[PDB]
Amino acid sequence: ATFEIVNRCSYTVWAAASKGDAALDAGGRQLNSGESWTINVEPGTNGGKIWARTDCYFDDSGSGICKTGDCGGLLRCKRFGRPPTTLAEFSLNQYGKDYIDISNIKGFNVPMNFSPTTRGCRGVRCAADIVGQCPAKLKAPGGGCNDACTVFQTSEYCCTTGKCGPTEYSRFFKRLCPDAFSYVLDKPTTVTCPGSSNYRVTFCPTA
Ligand SMILES: O=C1O[C@H]([C@@H](O)CO)C(O)=C1O
Ligand SMILES: O=C1O[C@H]([C@@H](O)CO)C(O)=C1O
Ligand SMILES: O=C1O[C@H]([C@@H](O)CO)C(O)=C1O
Ligand SMILES: O=C1O[C@H]([C@@H](O)CO)C(O)=C1O
Ligand SMILES: O=C1O[C@H]([C@@H](O)CO)C(O)=C1O
Ligand code: NA
Ligand code: NA
Ligand code: NA
Ligand code: NA
Ligand code: NA
Ligand code: NA
Ligand code: NA
Ligand code: NA
Repeated sequence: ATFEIVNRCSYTVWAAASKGDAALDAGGRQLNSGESWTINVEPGTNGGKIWARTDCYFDDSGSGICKTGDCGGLLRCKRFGRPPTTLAEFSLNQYGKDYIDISNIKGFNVPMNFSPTTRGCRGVRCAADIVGQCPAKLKAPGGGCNDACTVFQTSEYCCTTGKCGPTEYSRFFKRLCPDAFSYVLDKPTTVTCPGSSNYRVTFCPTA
């Protein structure tokens, strides 16, 4: 599957793509404002994520740090990124269908649109100004708006028992972005697409 990753932000981002225990395609790349990076994701990839990272520094070996979404210090990510991260999530070729969503379960750093470029389903979007509106106790100094699980590490926020409800904090993310997961047991906002669809992830879509 083809994913075109487009940075419409005014600022540089470092895109990342992983399934948790491996890179997808090269795993990461710099995108200056306006740049597009096209990757290939293997069919059948389960549990893939794409995200942006902000305020990164890398040396010539591709090691360094980002203020949001750092993945073990690597330019090419192999693992998931440090919150806060707005997440484009996908599982491809699962019994004939693809499943896409946007999540704020790991917080929010950059606004996002995640849409198919082929026919048969609709896209999803979280483009509200979550960072500017973020509750004081969730604000990350690095940039971004942390989820409550990251901040407080409770069973209720992290839904560790598989028993949890919405919270004051999850409802904030839900109010600003109804079409994204706000907590682990949120009513799903997953979209079912035809198997082997292709996609575009746009950072800062309203920019
Ligand atoms: O880091 C980058 O890589 C590409 C190009 O320079 C070679 O792939 C690009 O446009 C970036 O900002
Ligand atoms: O116009 C500009 O381009 C770069 C950056 O935004 C590219 O992403 C920068 O720092 C500017 O002031
Ligand atoms: O893969 C996972 O992603 C979400 C969350 O961590 C980010 O949305 C979750 O609950 C998983 O088990
Ligand atoms: O495995 C996942 O779990 C959550 C959600 O679907 C249920 O918590 C999510 O965002 C994932 O990628
Ligand atoms: O039937 C198919 O659709 C996709 C692609 O063509 C996008 O539509 C693909 O890889 C197929 O085999
Ligand atoms: Na891949
Ligand atoms: Na295939
Ligand atoms: Na992101
Ligand atoms: Na990183
Ligand atoms: Na507030
Ligand atoms: Na199909
Ligand atoms: Na298909
Ligand atoms: Na936007």
